[PDB]
Amino acid sequence: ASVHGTTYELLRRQGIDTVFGNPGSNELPFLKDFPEDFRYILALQEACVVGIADGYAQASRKPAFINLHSAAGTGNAMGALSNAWNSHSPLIVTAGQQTRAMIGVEALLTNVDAANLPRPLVKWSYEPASAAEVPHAMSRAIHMASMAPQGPVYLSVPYDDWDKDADPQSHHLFDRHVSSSVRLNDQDLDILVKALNSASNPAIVLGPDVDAANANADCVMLAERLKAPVWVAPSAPRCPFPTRHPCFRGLMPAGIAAISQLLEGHDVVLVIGAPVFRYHQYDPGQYLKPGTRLISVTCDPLEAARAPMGDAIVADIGAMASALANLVEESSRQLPTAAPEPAKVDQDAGRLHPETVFDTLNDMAPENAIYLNESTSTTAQMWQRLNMRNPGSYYFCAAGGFGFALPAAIGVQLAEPERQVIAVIGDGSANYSISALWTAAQYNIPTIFVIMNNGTYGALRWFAGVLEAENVPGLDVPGIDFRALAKGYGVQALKADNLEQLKGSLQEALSAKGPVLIEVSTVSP
Amino acid sequence: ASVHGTTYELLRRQGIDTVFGNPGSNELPFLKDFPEDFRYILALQEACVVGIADGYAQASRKPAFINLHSAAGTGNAMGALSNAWNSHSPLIVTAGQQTRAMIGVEALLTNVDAANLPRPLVKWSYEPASAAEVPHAMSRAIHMASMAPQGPVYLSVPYDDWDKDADPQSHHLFDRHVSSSVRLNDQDLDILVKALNSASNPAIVLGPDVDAANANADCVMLAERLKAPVWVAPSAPRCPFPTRHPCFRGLMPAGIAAISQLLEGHDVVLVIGAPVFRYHQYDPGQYLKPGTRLISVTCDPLEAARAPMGDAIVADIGAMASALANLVEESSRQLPTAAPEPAKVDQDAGRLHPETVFDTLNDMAPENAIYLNESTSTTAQMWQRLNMRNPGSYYFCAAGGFGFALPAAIGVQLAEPERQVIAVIGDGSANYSISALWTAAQYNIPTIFVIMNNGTYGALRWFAGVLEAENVPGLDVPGIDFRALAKGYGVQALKADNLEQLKGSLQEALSAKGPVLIEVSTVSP
Amino acid sequence: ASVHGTTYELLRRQGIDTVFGNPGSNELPFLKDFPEDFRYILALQEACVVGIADGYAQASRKPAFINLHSAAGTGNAMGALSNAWNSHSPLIVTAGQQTRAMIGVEALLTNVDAANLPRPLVKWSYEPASAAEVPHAMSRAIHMASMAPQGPVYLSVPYDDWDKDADPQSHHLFDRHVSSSVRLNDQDLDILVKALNSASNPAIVLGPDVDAANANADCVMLAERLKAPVWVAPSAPRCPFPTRHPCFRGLMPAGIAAISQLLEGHDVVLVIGAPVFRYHQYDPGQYLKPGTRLISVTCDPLEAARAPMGDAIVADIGAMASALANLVEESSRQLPTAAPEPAKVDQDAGRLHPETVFDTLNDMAPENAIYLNESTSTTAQMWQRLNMRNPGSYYFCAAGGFGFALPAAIGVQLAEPERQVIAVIGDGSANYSISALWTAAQYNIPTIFVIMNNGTYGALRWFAGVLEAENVPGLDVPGIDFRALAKGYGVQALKADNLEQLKGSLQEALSAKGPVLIEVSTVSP
Ligand SMILES: Cc1ncc(Cn2c(C)c(CCOP(=O)(O)OP(=O)(O)O)sc2=O)c(N)n1
Ligand SMILES: Cc1ncc(Cn2c(C)c(CCOP(=O)(O)OP(=O)(O)O)sc2=O)c(N)n1
Ligand SMILES: Cc1ncc(Cn2c(C)c(CCOP(=O)(O)OP(=O)(O)O)sc2=O)c(N)n1
Ligand SMILES: [Ca+2]
Ligand SMILES: [Ca+2]
Ligand SMILES: [Ca+2]
Ligand SMILES: [Ca+2]
Ligand SMILES: [Ca+2]
Ligand SMILES: [Ca+2]
Ligand code: NA
Ligand code: NA
Repeated sequence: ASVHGTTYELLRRQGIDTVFGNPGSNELPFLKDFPEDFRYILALQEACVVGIADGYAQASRKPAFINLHSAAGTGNAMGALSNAWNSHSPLIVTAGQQTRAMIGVEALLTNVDAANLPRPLVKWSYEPASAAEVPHAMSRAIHMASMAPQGPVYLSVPYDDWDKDADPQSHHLFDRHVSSSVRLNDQDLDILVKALNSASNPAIVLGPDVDAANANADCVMLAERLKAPVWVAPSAPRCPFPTRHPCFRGLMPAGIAAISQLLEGHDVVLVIGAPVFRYHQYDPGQYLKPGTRLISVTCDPLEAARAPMGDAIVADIGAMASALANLVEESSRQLPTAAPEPAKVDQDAGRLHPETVFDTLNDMAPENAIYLNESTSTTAQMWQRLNMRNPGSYYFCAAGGFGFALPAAIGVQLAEPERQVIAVIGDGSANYSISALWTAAQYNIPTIFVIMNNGTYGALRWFAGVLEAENVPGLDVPGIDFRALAKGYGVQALKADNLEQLKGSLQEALSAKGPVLIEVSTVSP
Repeated sequence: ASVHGTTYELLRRQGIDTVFGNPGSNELPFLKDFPEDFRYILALQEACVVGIADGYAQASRKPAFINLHSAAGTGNAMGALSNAWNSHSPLIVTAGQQTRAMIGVEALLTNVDAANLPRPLVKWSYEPASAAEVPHAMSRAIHMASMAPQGPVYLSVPYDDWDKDADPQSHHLFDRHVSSSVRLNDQDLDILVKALNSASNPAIVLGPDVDAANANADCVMLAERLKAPVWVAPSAPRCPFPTRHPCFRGLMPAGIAAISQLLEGHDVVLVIGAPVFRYHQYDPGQYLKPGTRLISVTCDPLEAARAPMGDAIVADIGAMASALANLVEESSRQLPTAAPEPAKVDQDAGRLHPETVFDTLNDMAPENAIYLNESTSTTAQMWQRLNMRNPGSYYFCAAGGFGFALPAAIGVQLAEPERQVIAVIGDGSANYSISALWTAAQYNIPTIFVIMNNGTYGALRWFAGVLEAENVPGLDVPGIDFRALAKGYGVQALKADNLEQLKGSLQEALSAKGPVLIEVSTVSP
Repeated sequence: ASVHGTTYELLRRQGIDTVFGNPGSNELPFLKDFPEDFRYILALQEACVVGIADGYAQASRKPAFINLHSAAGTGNAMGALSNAWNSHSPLIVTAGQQTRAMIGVEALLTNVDAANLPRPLVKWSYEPASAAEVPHAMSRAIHMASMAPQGPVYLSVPYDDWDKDADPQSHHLFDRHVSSSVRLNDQDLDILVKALNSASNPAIVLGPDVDAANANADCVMLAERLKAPVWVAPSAPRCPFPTRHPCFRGLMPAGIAAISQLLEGHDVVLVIGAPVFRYHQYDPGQYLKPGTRLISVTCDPLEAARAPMGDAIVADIGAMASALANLVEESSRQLPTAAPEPAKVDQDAGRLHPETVFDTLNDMAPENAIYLNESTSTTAQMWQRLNMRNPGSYYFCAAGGFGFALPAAIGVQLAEPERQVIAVIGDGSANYSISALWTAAQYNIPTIFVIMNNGTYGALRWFAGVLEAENVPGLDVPGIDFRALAKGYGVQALKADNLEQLKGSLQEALSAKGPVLIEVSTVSP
């Protein structure tokens, strides 16, 4: 067998059947004779390729396979990899290298010192020392991406390797099973359970690795047993809990003092599947108030090490959530009361308040919709106003890097063809990965894109207000016609300048048979 | 003084007056109180920011200053940095970091292990250990970018540093002059000169560092004195010689065997300002044929080290070209004869041959036009058909990474407001950095963008033919309306489906007062 | 030809004829069939291997070739590489890697991520992608080490590569000449010369790259023409000037304020071949006083970039010193007066003051002796008391890393067989690389080792005094019998407990036919 044939066999035997890519010449020897049972999903720029693959991996809860062109293609994807690192996304990033015979001279398209390029944003990065090593290196990539804590990995392959003879002993790679589905030992788990059972006023905080593990339902049972309020850890990349369940208390503010004040009076705070904590703003004060202790369950040693407070347990989130939910006592405390409905904000016949937009989306979207957020000045309102009952219903760029939601929404929609995906993206954010729209058109992936257009980088104008910072340049983005951009890439486009038009546009979009972009005129901050 | 005030003083004292950026919160403390004497040029995605700055630096022959947002913003620019590395572009890339007090916890927007992120594509990469060090670190960045061999550098700055007190001793940084304008010692230079004077059939090969040094005219005098043919080194990022001068012989093929065959019978080949050589295709054979020896003058130790043949001298290209041109004897050999005019290719009233496009551009454009190339299936024809008399008239992505020409053409046009810039970009390539169009519209930078639209990644379809590679996915890019994309970003748009329409569109574009995009329907390969 | 044969041919054609090594199994395929015209110099630990090679390279002014065993052997040498980086030592460090077929599985002795191991202490670090690339990679290593600024480089070679067929085109590597012997262009050089000619009270500061370039005599002529005092830049790794010449003013103190005070009243300070400056102690104040400006000539862009003050010129030190010395006017100012003789310190019949030791060495050693210093509490006295008339007469660990002088003194003695080498090493320092003594014995390299034994880490006890730091552990090193260690490794050993015994021991040592160690009982601080 060739390296080519052996590698595609390994991929299929490990469950991979789709290549997300933007091709180049170093990749043609890999892509030729592309197997009939594989899909190729083309995107026009590599941030888009990786964002699509990332949404696909996160929603499918399985690794996604990417093929990029040498250093420049890898480099174009490096912002996308920063988000994938923070979301623990299992991405296998392959890039084509020059033929081994011209690497030395640094021919055009040589990826110099290739493994260092995507560092520090990958779990593992490698270029094999010979063609026959390529299948083994691919095996390592697959498992490194897939083992907890999941994350992106990088493999560079000289283009001449694919046609070489494979090692016959590579067949031992095909069916390897590797598990990190582990939980705390019985003795220590019993100690934890008894601490939870004994708490007088426990609280639970959940992060994105709960949703990645599909541990959401177990966390609902855990919260119901403990009679405990549930918050989402700050800067949330995913939604780990039904947002209308009576225990739900919303998104935590991303500040040190704000969080300790919120947790005051809770004697034990159990954090599951989150860093402790992904703060953002400067908000100095106590990490925890006297009387509160914290216990973190994380899949990631790096999270456990850097927490400034609390105990930690490094284990699989699915296995730990299941065990805890089934072992704790049913507390005789009263179940927490559901949060009240959000108020309706006054809305005239002009530009839309974001609150109006989210209320209308919640009114009209299916109960199994999936939302993406890249409209950060409106995040709080979004979290208050969308009833997200099911797992896998929310994605936000985990490293704060824009250009995620537009392509990721296409990958999520590909992963979940029966769940309507609705990406809510600011006018500023929409530009970073605008060319991803073309992939939705070409493959008829029916994502809905809602562009919140207020002409400015509103979150930055707001932060400049906070700093009392005058004379900051570069905060306004006038003069973008998003309907024309959508037309450019073959996506049906609608505009909503008022509420009547928003309702009508959403009705059409929800009925449409392909992707749709709606440009919404929103109020300026 | 504050670190902020001291740093802007250093920048202005070192000749920097423009910031190319896409802002974020870690950057607001740097950007506030933005000085009245500085410009800020906003672009909507960081590959665009860096491409604009790169074109500006290359055309201006001076460093350009960039400000990006943390890891994700840096990462989005990493493909652009791969080109900047290969073109020796003097780019000072700054990125904002989290406040020092939350770096440890890895708050959102912390750039983890920041200096390793842009490696291996930068000459120097650093994060200072204290606020008061920032001006000194900035000084190091400026000089590292600017010293030969020029190249991109990276500086990460925690946002809390800017308001801190500066060291009063930082004033010694402001007026430092650093020179690398050096040439070979007299004794060895005399040996070189006598070898050139004694050659029976010398040839000259020029690379991009000639154009960067504005050594073009000196190289013309050198070639005239030696009576020597002049070629451009392969994979050319710049044009180092007048393309209708009698000594000019064109772009070298990017192959080992092809180059040695071309140089056969030349006893001494003098290469100036190029790697030896930036080959591309696989074309094995002799590096040089018997009877040819090679001497390379390069500004870059890395180029001198990796050449597989020849002697080398590591020195400034401007200083060496001037010295050689003024020291060599006037040979009594006959001056080389100019290459013949290109033939006119037959053209019907339908889709345009690329040869027709280039001939029409050459017929209509001003003699001081500046061209950019990101239409690689047509590169040979472009080099044959455009008379480029002046320095700074041609740019092509130096690492082969697409997404360069569209933004770079805007930066070049900003650098050279009296020279009409015309970017010739394939339909595939146009997408990578499409959002850069917005910057041309907003600042009214009157670049002309000629989109060569044949619906496919033509160079890859061609290479797949060469490999006899069947069943390669992802090679076609149908369904993009470039006029609508231009309208999306506020740029006047025209279409040319035939020659009559091409002439009319170019006439309008050349008369226009702002940027113009022309979508040309070109023949499919 | 094989890769083995081609590589040894390249080495010999490039002037390399000696391998400094400590062997292992990954190296046996390289070392077998060792060529008859090469020497192998064995040392027992890799810090010793590299230190010997470093002294050899520095004294010979040419690259030295090293062969180490995989990661552990490389790692053992990493402190030695820190000194080599700071001294600009041209060292070609090769390390054997596992066979390509087991690199993937990470067999024992695989050097994982090999090129990153010696970073950041090497100029270039690489592992080739195929066996046939090895000669080209070796060529790159040779030139990268040898081009200005010189420094250590690293090449990892899988052991199976050596027996493979070489590329016949590798012959073009054998005779490549690469020059960085460059100086400032005429116009700017004339500006510099006129600034020196116009100075009212110039000063000159010289660093180690002067001695590396053998620019010492040119700097003497320059100083005589300018009538200028000459100092050695702080933390000096080499001696760049005759220490009894009338212009000589000694070693600068390694402090910011101390240096600006020393330079006060000098209008132009010309620094040649040094960083600006290798300060050490904390001594805050002005970098320069009003009225002093600084001009630096350096071979190293990194030095030019980081200087906190002054102009800089990046060029070859040999070429620049020669040009300046021959172009400046003869000033009509009076030549500086020689420094006075050092005083004799009172010495009783007991333990030796260091001043007594240095005076006795100066009284007894040949005029062409070469000294090494790893007795840092006595550095000032050493520099005052040894008349060093000739180039190449002094070495001190350039990064402050102990374990340099003992092995380096053996390499220097190998490089300079007719110049008696005398290493003056503290009792603490002597231990770091003690096993290097064996190489002197085995190869009968007749270095003299003078161990200054006061039982303590005296410089640290002193610095703890400065900090008023109480209760510092680990500062005393009692209970070492250096005569027994010398006997252990086959080196003749003598003891000197008083001056009579010091004179007698030096008389014997200077007459001896092999290496000699003298343990001197020195006064405790
Ligand atoms: C890749 C990238 N570049 C820049 C930013 C910085 N950034 C930017 C540019 C913001 C403004 C986004 O504007 P928008 O129109 O998308 O949304 P709002 O108006 O709701 O802020 S908020 C913020 O952090 C970023 N997060 N990611
Ligand atoms: C960033 C990036 N990604 C992918 C490629 C690979 N690439 C691609 C995608 C080519 C096709 C370009 O198509 P085009 O329409 O711009 O021009 P042609 O039709 O003339 O080939 S040629 C080539 O090397 C690249 N060079 N740079
Ligand atoms: C490799 C290494 N480790 C530790 C040190 C630290 N060090 C040490 C250990 C000193 C004491 C040296 O003692 P000595 O006996 O050699 O000389 P003195 O008594 O003259 O200080 S001074 C100093 O910087 C060092 N420079 N290099
Ligand atoms: Ca409602
Ligand atoms: Ca906005
Ligand atoms: Ca014509
Ligand atoms: Ca095309
Ligand atoms: Ca004396
Ligand atoms: Ca001591
Ligand atoms: Na990197
Ligand atoms: Na290292």
